[PDB]
Amino acid sequence: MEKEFEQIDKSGSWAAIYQDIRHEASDFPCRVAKLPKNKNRNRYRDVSPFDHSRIKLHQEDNDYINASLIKMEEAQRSYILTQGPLPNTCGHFWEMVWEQKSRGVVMLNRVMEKGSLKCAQYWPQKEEKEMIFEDTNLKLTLISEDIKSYYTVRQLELENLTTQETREILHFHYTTWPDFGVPESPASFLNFLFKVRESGSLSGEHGPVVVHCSAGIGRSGTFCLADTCLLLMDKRKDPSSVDIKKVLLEMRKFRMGLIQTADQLRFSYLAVIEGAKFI
Ligand SMILES: [Cl-]
Ligand SMILES: [Cl-]
Ligand SMILES: [Cl-]
Ligand SMILES: [Cl-]
Repeated sequence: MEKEFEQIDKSGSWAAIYQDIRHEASDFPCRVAKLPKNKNRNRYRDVSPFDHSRIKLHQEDNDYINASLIKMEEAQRSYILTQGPLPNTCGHFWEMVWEQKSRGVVMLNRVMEKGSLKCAQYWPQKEEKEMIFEDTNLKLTLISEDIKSYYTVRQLELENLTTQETREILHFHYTTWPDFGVPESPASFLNFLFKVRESGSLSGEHGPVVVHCSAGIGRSGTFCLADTCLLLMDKRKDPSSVDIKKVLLEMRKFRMGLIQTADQLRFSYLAVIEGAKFI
């Protein structure tokens, strides 16, 4: 892989490899996402979950949320990739976390970037100002947060107000992705991924981790792609048999558009190459 990377870099053919992925990517129907009644549940009209892999909400109301289950069979990991919640879908977002039994939420954007809103403020910033989602009957309380220079980990308490059951949700927030482009070095991003892993949030004991950025396909795709490739490299007898392009095309059977630019593709390669050396 590190030779294929150096050759793609020497040849300058990241854009070509990336356009090949786009051309080969699966196309499945997104009928439900495009229903008129779901217009205000989609942050971007061009980014929709496929019907076959969308997450369905369970309460007696519209079951639609812009979220997809990515189930990587060989790597034996699942992820939920979703858009940054909208002001009217934060209750649905936490309903999904509850119903899918997720332990961790991975956020790869700041709520505002370059002075534009990428995502609703869907968790409480102050302990004493908890959030109640009256539509889905959930309460969300900030218990503590561990703010580091490049990411923050928050301990949130999510309470189902119907049953009074509570769960601890870990919010892993990568706060330093650049305004433009991708990180120059994958070190921070890998350290962040390894902290999510260390938490147990990605274990099969829990529901799938919920990963989002603004549309839930670009930075989020890099996170899940890197994580899955690194899993495959540990499992296979020949770890250089792991073909990142093939893994990405497999992930794109579950959600469209994962990895949004040739720079993100190169970054994913770089993260996998560097992450494998660490492990
Ligand atoms: Cl933020
Ligand atoms: Cl792991
Ligand atoms: Cl492969
Ligand atoms: Cl695309």
